[PDB]
Amino acid sequence: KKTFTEVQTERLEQADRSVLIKCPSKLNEKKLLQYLSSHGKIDNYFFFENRGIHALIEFSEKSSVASLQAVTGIPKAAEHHVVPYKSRLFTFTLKNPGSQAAEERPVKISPQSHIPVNELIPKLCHADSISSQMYILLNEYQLTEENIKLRYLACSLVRDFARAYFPDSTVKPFGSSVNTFGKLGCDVDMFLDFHDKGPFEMEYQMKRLPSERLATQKILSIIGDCLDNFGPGYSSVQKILNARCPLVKFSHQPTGFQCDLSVSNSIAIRCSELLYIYGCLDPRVRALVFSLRCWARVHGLTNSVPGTWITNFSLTMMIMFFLQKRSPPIIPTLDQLKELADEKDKHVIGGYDCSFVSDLSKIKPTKNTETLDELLCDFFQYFGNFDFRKNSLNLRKGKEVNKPESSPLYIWNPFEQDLNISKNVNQPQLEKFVAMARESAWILQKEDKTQQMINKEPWGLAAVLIPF
Amino acid sequence: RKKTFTEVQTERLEQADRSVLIKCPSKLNEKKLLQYLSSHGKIDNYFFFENRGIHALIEFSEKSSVASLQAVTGIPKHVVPYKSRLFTFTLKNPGSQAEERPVKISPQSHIPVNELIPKLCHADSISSQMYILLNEYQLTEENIKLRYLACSLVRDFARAYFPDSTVKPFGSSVNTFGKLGCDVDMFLDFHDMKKGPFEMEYQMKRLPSERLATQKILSIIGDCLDNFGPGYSSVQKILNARCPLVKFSHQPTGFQCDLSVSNSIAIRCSELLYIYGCLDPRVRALVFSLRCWARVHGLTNSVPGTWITNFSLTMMIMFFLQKRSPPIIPTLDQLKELADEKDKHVIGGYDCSFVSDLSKIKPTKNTETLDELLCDFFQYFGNFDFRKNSLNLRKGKEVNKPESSPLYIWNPFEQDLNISKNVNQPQLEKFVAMARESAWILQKEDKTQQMINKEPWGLAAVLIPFG
Ligand SMILES: Nc1ccn([C@@H]2O[C@H](COP(=O)(O)OP(=O)(O)OP(=O)(O)O)[C@@H](O)[C@H]2O)c(=O)n1
Ligand SMILES: Nc1ccn([C@@H]2O[C@H](COP(=O)(O)OP(=O)(O)OP(=O)(O)O)[C@@H](O)[C@H]2O)c(=O)n1
Ligand SMILES: [Mg+2]
Ligand SMILES: [Mg+2]
Repeated sequence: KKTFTEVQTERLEQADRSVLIKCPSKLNEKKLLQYLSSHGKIDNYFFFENRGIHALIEFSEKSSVASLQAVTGIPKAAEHHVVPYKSRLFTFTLKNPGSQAAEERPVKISPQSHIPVNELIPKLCHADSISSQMYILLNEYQLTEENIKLRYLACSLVRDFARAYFPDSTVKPFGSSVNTFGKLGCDVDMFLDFHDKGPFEMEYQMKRLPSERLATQKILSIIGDCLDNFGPGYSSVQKILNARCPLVKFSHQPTGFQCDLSVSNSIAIRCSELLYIYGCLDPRVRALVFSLRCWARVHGLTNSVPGTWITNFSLTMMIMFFLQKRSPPIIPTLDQLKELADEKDKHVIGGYDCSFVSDLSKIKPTKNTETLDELLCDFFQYFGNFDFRKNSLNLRKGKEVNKPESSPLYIWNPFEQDLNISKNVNQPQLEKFVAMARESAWILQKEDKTQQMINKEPWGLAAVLIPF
Repeated sequence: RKKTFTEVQTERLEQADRSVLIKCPSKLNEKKLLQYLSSHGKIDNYFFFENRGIHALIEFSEKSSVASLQAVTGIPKHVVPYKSRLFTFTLKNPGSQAEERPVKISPQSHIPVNELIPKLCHADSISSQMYILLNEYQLTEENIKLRYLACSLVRDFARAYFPDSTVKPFGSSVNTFGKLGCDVDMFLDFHDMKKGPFEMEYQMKRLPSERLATQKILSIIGDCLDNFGPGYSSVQKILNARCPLVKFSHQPTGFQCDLSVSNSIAIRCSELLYIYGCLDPRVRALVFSLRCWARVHGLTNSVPGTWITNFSLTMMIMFFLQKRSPPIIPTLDQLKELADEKDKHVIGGYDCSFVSDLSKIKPTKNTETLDELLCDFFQYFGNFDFRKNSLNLRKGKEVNKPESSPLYIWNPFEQDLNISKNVNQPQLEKFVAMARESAWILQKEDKTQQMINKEPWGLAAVLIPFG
């Protein structure tokens, strides 16, 4: 019965006691771990390729990090010419390169990126059914245990800067990184949450802060500067402080992730939890999202830069809606969750009741037995013939409703009164989605699967994951 | 039996290390406060001073007493929750007390010049006058403790990002020539069987120079002082100067400060000047009075420019004292010869070695009174040939000028560096004029008759403007 909030805490606690070691060219796995173990017990570890062999070490005790740091030196080779900020990024070399005294064995490399689309298409064609195809993609794309540990670590490193002056700060991931829908190679979205008996009243002297937004801008501005200059391995630091939600984008060389740092927004975190739930409730949920996400990227309906396009988040929200409207529903409405919540799970933010259940056992498993074969096609059919001018998507009620605005695509932000999450989406783009969906359905409906396999040509999911 | 500069520094820092600052209540009971505080630990020293309210410095005998006190201190229930050694004490029930006896206030600034002039006139001889000024101006024990503390706080603050930092004062603050109200010059310095088969080290960015890193470290610390650190204002990032710098005002101790990254050449100066000042009271006496003289006659200025700097002026005075018969202080080379391998320091190519122990130096036989030395100083430099000669403190001799600057003073720890390169002809000439006027007055003045008149005499006669 592991709640999102539970899982997050354990993950953070583990990344908290983890480090990164750039390995020697000729690496002896055993001698390394044997050595390191001297500083403390090791719960987990793995190796990955990134401009050389790096290795993530997760000690059982946080004290092991101090222990290891205690015997780590500053590069005297390059001595006064560096910024002497110490963190958990280490570089190991052999004292005596000519004292190599055991058999060189290779090391297992955990992959941190997924295969390209073109490499995937063949594998999909050799599958049996569509269900299989979708589940292949899912597996080939989803985040690995190692990848996750690596994401949480990246957050943990960024935190360490914040604590300098807000000891109680936390850097926590949200979005795809933690909501079960993360594909390999995605960005790590980080939220900085910073504040959280004599005859005398004795008090610390402490410098006052400005307004929420103005302080936010300054804290991020300074952290940004530190990432850049105390580093190491932070590049393309981009201070985008003036947006609706102040932001620092940056590229982290050691973990390979590009990242987005912003100050805690508890509305966005509740989304990520809600999506965490849905994803956990049924594998069909995840399967669909991943495939339809890929579909969208393939047909240029989505884009890595913001704009008039649909965002994966909105698209994900549309999919959740779709799954709410099954007979019977595959996932419950948000209100159905709110009803099952106890006082423990009561959260009310910015006026609006963002309450819903945390324990998954409280929810009744779905009776629905639809295969993905159907759900994939039905999705295209459903939205292909959806009346976007007359209707909007409400995930609280799980019903089509009247539009409180005159935007082309309106999706009810579930944790705000009166907010369109697809407000950015224009008519031209929406129309292309509908076209692409209607083409996609038509193909799936009127295609000869058995005969396409025989011809070696694409079919099912593959037929809609190639451009038209 | 005296102690090395390096010794004294360490003991001072160690004491400031276990000290805090308490903003006191309006109605303050000295006894109840100390009685209370003593519960957390034994108290070696303490004092009170006025600065936008009554503040108090408490030096515990144990560093553990600071933790003890912090353990019962709350956050003001907004703010940047950086916890340090700045506390604010108030009464639970203000209006049920009555309690306030007065308190003794250690003064952190010296009296103005105009208040000093009378006191100087009522003295007996010039020696006395110079020693009065010295005392009225020099740093008090309390003031010093307060300076070291200021450094200690910045260290703790720096340690937030660089756990292995030290912040150490240099310059007038520690070289024995500090007058009250002067800036605290801080140097940020970084300093810290093998079991395995690996050489393990940190991943850190390679920057082209030491200078470029220095600029970034200070830039970021500066920003933090400004936005996070308590009681830091007027932060001025002056990163591009010869020695990158952050100036800032520390409200609690009242000091304006100057943060820079450790420069070991500047520290050796401070030690050298520490030595000279310690060797003889005449040394200090002279410097303080002539420093004041210069300020009075606008030969020096608080902003940089074509003026002479107190440092250069101090260097000229040291030179003057080297050229006595017999010398009052030894040359720098005379010190270098008395240094052991223990005191060998060689930085940036140049041998900056000299003795640390003062007993190794033979006490000066010279017995000249200040009466003479003050006048002689004006005479000496009044008739000095600045166009043909330069001041070398290593040799203690006038030498040919390696450049064609008007006033050339050999930087003792560098190669071909003029410390008074900034000084132009017009300004130099005004110094010489002022010196020659100053000497003439002292030489041809009727001391006894000026006292009878009530008008100024001796040091006072040269510490009033010539309008
Ligand atoms: N209009 C929006 C957009 C985003 N968010 C929140 O901010 C997060 C960050 O956005 P994004 O990174 O696009 O979400 P991901 O699901 O991480 O998308 P992707 O798979 O493309 O990384 C979202 O997850 C969501 O919780 C929101 O509340 N309202
Ligand atoms: N041309 C110069 C100027 C300054 N310094 C060094 O910078 C240090 C600090 O400079 P400053 O604070 O100006 O010296 P103080 O004697 O502290 O000046 P003041 O009496 O005005 O406080 C000095 O110890 C000196 O070694 C130097 O080496 N060469
Ligand atoms: Mg993202
Ligand atoms: Mg100074």
